[PDB]
Formats: sequence, C-alpha cells, structure tokens
Amino acid sequence: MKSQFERAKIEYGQWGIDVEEALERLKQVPISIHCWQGDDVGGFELDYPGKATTPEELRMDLEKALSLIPGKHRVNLHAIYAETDGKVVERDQLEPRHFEKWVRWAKRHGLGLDFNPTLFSHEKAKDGLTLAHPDQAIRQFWIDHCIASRKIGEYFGKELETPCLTNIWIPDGYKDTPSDRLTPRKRLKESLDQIFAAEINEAYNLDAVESKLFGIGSESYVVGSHEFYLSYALKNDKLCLLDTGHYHPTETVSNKISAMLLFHDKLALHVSRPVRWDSDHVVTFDDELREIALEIVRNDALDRVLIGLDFFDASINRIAAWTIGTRNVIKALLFAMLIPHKQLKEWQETGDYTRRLAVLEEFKTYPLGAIWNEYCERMNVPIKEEWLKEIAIYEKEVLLQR
Amino acid sequence: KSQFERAKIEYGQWGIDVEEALERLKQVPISIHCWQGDDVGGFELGDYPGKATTPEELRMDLEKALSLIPGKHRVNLHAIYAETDGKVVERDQLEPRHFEKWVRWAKRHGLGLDFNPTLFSHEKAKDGLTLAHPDQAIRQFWIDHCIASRKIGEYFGKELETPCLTNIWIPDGYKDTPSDRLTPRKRLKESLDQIFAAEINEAYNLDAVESKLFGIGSESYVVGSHEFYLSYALKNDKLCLLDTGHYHPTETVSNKISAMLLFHDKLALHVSRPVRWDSDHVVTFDDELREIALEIVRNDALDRVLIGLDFFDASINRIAAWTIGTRNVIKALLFAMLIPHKQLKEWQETGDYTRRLAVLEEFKTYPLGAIWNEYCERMNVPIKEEWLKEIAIYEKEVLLQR
Repeated sequence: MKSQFERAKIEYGQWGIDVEEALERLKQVPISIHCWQGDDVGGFELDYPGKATTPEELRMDLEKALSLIPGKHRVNLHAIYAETDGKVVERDQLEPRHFEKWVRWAKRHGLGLDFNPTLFSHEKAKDGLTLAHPDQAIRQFWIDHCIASRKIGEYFGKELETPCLTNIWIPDGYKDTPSDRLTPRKRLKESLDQIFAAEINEAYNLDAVESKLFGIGSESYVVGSHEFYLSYALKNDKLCLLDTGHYHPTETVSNKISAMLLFHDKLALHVSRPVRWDSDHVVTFDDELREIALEIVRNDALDRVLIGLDFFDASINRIAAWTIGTRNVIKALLFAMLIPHKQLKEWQETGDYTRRLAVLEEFKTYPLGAIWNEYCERMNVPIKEEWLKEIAIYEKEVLLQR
Repeated sequence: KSQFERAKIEYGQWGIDVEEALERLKQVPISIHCWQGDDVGGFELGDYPGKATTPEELRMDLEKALSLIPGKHRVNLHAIYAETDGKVVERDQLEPRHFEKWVRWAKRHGLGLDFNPTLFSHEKAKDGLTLAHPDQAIRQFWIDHCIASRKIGEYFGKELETPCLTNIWIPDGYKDTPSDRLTPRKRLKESLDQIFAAEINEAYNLDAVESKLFGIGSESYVVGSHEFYLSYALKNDKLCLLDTGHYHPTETVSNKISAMLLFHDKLALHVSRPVRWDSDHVVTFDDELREIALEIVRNDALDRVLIGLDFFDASINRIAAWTIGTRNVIKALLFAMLIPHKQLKEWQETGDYTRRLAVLEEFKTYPLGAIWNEYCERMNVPIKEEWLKEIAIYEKEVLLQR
C-alpha cells in the first residue's frame, strides 16, 4: 500500500505542496469535542440504545472515541455535567470542586477542557428567558451562574496549562411575534456587563458569546442575535462563537471568518450539520466544511480559530457520531493544507479566473485518501472503515449491557 | 372628516393620541433618491418613456413627485449627477462647485441633501473592484473620489443647515468562488481608513457604509460584507446603512434595528422591495415595512434612523414610483404611531401572549385610511388614488413632449 502514499506525495509535491509539513502541522491542531453527545444531553443534576448515564460511563465512552480519532484534543463540558457527589447543588453555587474529577481525568489524558454555563432545562428557565428575564431575581441567578462558570473555566486553564474557552449560549426568546425587541436585548447587555465585570487572566480563560437565529419554541425571535453578539463582543473585547447551524438559509460561516479575523484576534467555531433548522446532525465532510477549512488555513488562522463540534444525533451509535464528526473536520483541514494557495492567490490577483476555477476543481480528485490513510497509520488509529469493527465490539461488550 | 372624527375616537380609546401622531409624522423627512428619475443615467460626459434627460428635467420631475408626497423631505444624490457645464471632470476632481445648482434648488425648496460617491460604471471599475482593487493606482483614484465626496456632503450640510449622509456603496467582489477572501477585505479596510482620515463636523456630514450580500457580476462573494461593515462602522464610529434588499432569504432589517441602536447612536436605512435578488422594486406597504416602522417608532428612534429610498423600476411611471414608495413608508410610520405600545409591552412583560397576539391582529383592521386621508388633506396632497390625475396630466403635458 505505502507506495500509494509515496506516489500521492509526488503529485502534491509537483505543486510544491509539502505533505510532510502538512502532517507535522495537522498533528497539532486540537478539536474540542462535546461531552453531551454521549448521554443525549442528560447531565448529572439532582432513541438509539446504549447511552452513557453516569460520569464513569461518559468518560469511558469519551476515551473510546478519542482512541479512534487521530491526534490530541480537548473535551468541551456543560455545567450540568458537575459531579456533585449526590448532593443537590444549585447552579449559582457550582464550584471548581464540582469538576475536580474531570480535570484530573483530562490531565491524565493530556486534554484541554472547554466549558459552558447551562441556561436550559431548569425551573428558572421555564419562561424561555434567563439573562433577559423581566424578573430581577431570575436574571441575577443566571448571572451568578455565568460568573461561577467563568470561575470554573479559570480553574480549568490554571490547572491544565491551556486556556479554557467558557462559552455563553442562551435560549432566551419568544415563540411568537414580540411587541418589543429592544427591552430584552437591553437586559441581556446589562446581564453580560455584570457577568464580565471581574477580569480573568486570559492564560486561564477566554469568554465567548454564541448567537442563534431561531430555536424550537424561540421561533420568531431570540434575544441574543448575530448583530447583538457581534457588536457586544467587539465592544467588550470578547470572542464570538459561530455555530454553522445557527444562521440563515444559504448563510455561510466560511464567508464570515476572513472578515472577523480583521477585527478580532481570536474567533471560536462550532461545527454541526444543520438540516433545514438547527438540527445538530453529525458533521460531514462537505463543501462548506471544506470551505471553512480553506479559510482557516489560507488565512494562517490555525491558532486563531478555536474549533469545536456541537451535535446530538440520538439515532445512531454515539461513539460513532464522535468519531465520524471529528475525523471529518480533520480530513477537511488536511485537504485545505494540500491546496496550492500561492498559485491560486496569484491567479486571482492577475484575473486568471480560468485557471483558478480549473485547479480548485482538479484538486477534488487528488489522492487525499492516501495522505489521510498514512496519517491515520502514524497516529495509531484505524484506517478507512476499520474503526467500525472497534465500535461494534464495544457496542456488544459494553454499551449493549447497560 | 366626521369620518376622521369617529376614527380618532376608536384609537383614543386605547389612549393613542392621533393629533400627536400626526404632528410627529409631519416632522419626519424621507430621503428620496434622484436616480429613479433618469434610470441611473446621471449626467457624466424598451422601458417606460419620458425619463429625465438633463438636471432641469430631473429637478422638475422631483418637484412633481414631492408635490404629491405629504411633508418635507430630502433628495439623495449620486456623484454622477454633477453639473460640469459641458466640461469633463474626473470623479476624483469633483468639487462643491459642481453641485451649487442642486444646493440652490434644495435651499429654495427647503430640502436636505444626501450624497453618495459613485463607484460603478466607470473605466476604473471594469474589473469589478474599486477600493479593493489589487492595483494601488486604482484604489487611490477611488479613495480620492470618496474623500472628495465627503467634502461635497460637507458643503451640503453647511449650506442646508442639516447634516448630509454621505454613504459608501461599492460593487467590489468576484463572479465565481474566490481563492482569497481576506486580502481584498484588508484592502477595503485600508482604503476606508484613508477615506475617513480627515475629520469633518457631524453638524455638516455623517459617513455611512452599505453592505450587500450579492449582485449580478458578483454572485459568490462581496468584499464589503455585513460582518465586515458592522465591525468597521463600530470601530470607526461611522454609520451602517442597511438596505432591506441587501440580505439573505428570510433575513429582516426589522430584527436588526433594535440590536444596532443598543450600540450605535444612529442608523441609516434604505427601503426597497427585493424580489428574490436585490431587484429594487418600488417599496410597498407590506409586513416587513410595517414591522420596520414599528421598530423605529416603539424604540423611540425617529431621530436616530435616517430613512431613505433605493429602487429603480423602469417598467412604470417614474413620478408614480416615488409617490407610491414614499407614500408607503410614511403610511407605515403612521401605522406604527397608531399602535398601543404601552399595553402590548406590558402584556409581553406579563406573559399574556394571547392578548399580545389578538390585539396586534385586531389593529390590522383599525380605520387607518380615515386618518391617512385626513393627514393628506392637511398636508395638501391628493387623497387616495387622486394623485394619479396629476401624474396623468404631467405625463401628457410634459413627459410625452420629451
């Protein structure tokens, strides 16, 4: 087989694409994978079979997937994954102790940890408003929670010697047509001001705001819109986090990256396949994923774009969702590394649209597979479909016994 | 007129004061664009007949339309509308002297002027790049044209004692998939920086940037994107101009006003009807326009939102196009002012989504016509359809003879 790799490399090398430099480079990009795929977003507070229902089930499940995904990565956690020890602990009261085990496990595995406060599935979120709720006592609870979550993020970064991204997503909005779009937004601004009042060293923690266009039950209006967070983050030196499923029909995260890189040091990204609404299907190796990777790489933004997954498909093997999802994004970055950017750029500069079109096109049939397979061999994860066998045995022996 | 009086009582029962609304309405200026009158030809060195051919014709046509539009408004001029007395003047050499006849006309009619540099239909725009052209000599030339345009808007403001909005819209982009989305944008940023270097008093001039998603010739990519402009304008304390035809399918300006007023002092808005692309059909009294009006009125923003028209329809009478469109945005403002905000606000704060919905819906049949008709008589413009006569007469007696 390995001649295929040698032969593949001379094809890319005829363009001066150094595949050895690309693999060296790819090796180091971490992808933050999301814990909630493992237990259908259950968490530990107070239809496909085999989910995790237990911290020790979830960590094992994560290990299984990680061992099938080449490289070294991070795990992205939600506050409701706190380990309380059988004590009822309220969300405004969560503390570094409540994530001690996660941090120990991450250290053990060489992982980073990213965090999120949870502002859904909760008594105090029942009216569909949280940070932007009319009642001052509700807003304050959620504020205290977010502040607690930042503290927990600071804890992660200090402990793991890699900054944690603490991302705020709120569900706040209305099912139907609002009579006031201004007042809830105003309240959101005021809540976020208070959440970010205390400074945290950015070696330990970075904050992100995540917009959404609509959700089920928040259909006609959501408070934390794209224009809102884009202005807020820029005003207050915060990261925007972009979810490829959180935008308009035909709306493109690839088109935004480059523009944001001009005005923001760093940018955060959640990848998820939306199908007609924000369905959070599993990421696929598709045109827009390739296009994103091209922007990341082309723009020399590998350390500037913090790449994460977010999807929850309960219709298939969940270890498999993780392994497919993450291998696709890696494959896309690899493909983007294997593009002749200099010639493509020069062609664009000189108005040679004919060649720019032609080669972009011709590169879609370059031996990507052979480069992808060799990289899997060296990074000790199974090649091509062989990772399926590993999942089948773990389904039989572990998942199907639960 | 007793008809008016019964209507005033239906509204007054919610505590809406029609006389107060009418007096606020009378105050609001709408910026009417000159280029509808000559089909965007300008005066630089099949369809409906009798378009303006010369500035005197164009001014007559505008006077006519204005005579049918209730209130006191403004005219938005494009640089190609310079009067250069038979001389060729390059766009970078344009001075206030080339607009004194417009300013003398404006002053004599009590009109404000708004302005735009002209960055299209020119030898130096043939590649479909302008401020973002790879060639430094091209960029520099258009930079100079924009600077010179800011001085002209300054002239306007000094002269008319209302500040001029000088808006930048550029056609820059690529037909097909670009291989570099960042560098043209870095260039656009740099150009703009230069354009805005010289300070000018906000009493005389305000600058705005207009994002588009896409046009003919530029389908895949537009340098001056929404995200780009939003950040630019925020960092550099400049205005955003939103064009209701410049966005995604299902994407609304009405959902953005509230977010932007939370971070920008002032906003500009062009209204036009997009039919499936940025087609610039004549504005109609529709759902989104009403919803735009609602946002402006209920967010207290009648002095914060600079409202203008942008549309070029050649299939119908051009004076009618202005009178329909401006009459529609004024009609929509009136509509908004006659909505019981206080109660609807309070109901949302309360959770009474049933009354919010019911009542917004019942107001759809309130006697708007009777108020609108009274208004038009008070303001000395024909009522209902009767302005068609003046148009028919004008067409026979003037536009036939052209």
